[PDB]
Amino acid sequence: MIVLFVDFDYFYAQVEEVLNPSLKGKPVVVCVFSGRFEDSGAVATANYEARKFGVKAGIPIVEAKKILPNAVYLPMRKEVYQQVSSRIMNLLREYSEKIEIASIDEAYLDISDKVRDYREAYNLGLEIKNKILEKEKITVTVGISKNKVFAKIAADMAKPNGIKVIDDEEVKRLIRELDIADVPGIGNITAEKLKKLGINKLVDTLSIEFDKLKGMIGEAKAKYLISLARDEYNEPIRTRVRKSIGRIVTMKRNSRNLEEIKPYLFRAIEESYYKLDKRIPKAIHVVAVTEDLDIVSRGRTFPHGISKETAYSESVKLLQKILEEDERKIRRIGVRFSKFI
DNA sequence: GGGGGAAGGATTCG
DNA sequence: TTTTGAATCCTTCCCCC
Ligand SMILES: [Ca+2]
Ligand SMILES: [Mg+2]
Ligand SMILES: [Mg+2]
Ligand SMILES: [Mg+2]
Ligand SMILES: [Mg+2]
Repeated sequence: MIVLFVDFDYFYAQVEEVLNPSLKGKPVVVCVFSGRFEDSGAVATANYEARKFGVKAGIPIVEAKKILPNAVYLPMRKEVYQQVSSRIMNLLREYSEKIEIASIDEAYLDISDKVRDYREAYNLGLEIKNKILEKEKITVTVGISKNKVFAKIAADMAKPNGIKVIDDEEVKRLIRELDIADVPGIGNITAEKLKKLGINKLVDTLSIEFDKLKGMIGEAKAKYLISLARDEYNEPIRTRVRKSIGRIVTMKRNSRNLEEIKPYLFRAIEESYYKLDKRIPKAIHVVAVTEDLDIVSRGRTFPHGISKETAYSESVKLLQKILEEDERKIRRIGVRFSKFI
């Protein structure tokens, strides 16, 4: 199996440079203004110029500005990015029927029927980079290898505007030298729990008792790692189907007065139904984020698809259930639909 | 014992 | 003034064979 991976570079920012070239070279930060107060909200992503000086995904727009008072600040235009993306993705489908769109900016291509070796792949990666650079003027990073994981790993080692290949040999190496927290799907909480066991590389998972690992990071993640450690990882590139759609919004002011929260819940639903677009959900969850930033949600499954009228009524019940079962005030309120027919 | 599914906190990645 | 927001992942609880 041969996997070619495409990761668009600093995507939201880049699309913004493409829409306004007079931005190339300058620091650009794509934000998500929450609305509570002047510049309240986080940073979605910034081009590399802005990353150098410490501005990056996650930090507050408030901090961001103290550091780069002149960097160009722009509101996240998700819609636009999503359309530009789809176009890019299509260009990809012209290189393999087996395509796994993973995110608005990542895609996996099983090209084990279009090349015979990594060289022929490399040349394909180059072809793909340039074809995307012409058509959409967007630079990307390619990662090629034996399975979706390492190909991604490859691409991280190269971005931006790069292209790398990890041969079955470098895999044996990485399995031995690569920091485990750098392995896809392994976040901070699991990275930590792994260092707390002395496990720092993929290999290390092989020298530990299984029921021990499983008890610390769960059965699924336990198996997932062991399988990589053994280079026994092969997972088909499959069409990924979104399994749930939702929306959650930050209220102007914390509260727990049912009638004050409703309007938001309802807008959250409307925006969610628009997004559902012909998909009929059989499950609804109302999600609340309390003042201390904790998350509390209550859902319910129906033996039939849910109409917008039903969502409205059921969501209020679930919201009440929340207020009853928790005393904290709500900061952000939202809804989530799933289990489509 | 375990199928199978419903719920809700947990974790990941932005 | 904090820390936006979207979606799956994991785990437990529960009914019934
Ligand atoms: Ca990217
Ligand atoms: Mg991404
Ligand atoms: Mg990590
Ligand atoms: Mg909690
Ligand atoms: Mg529970």
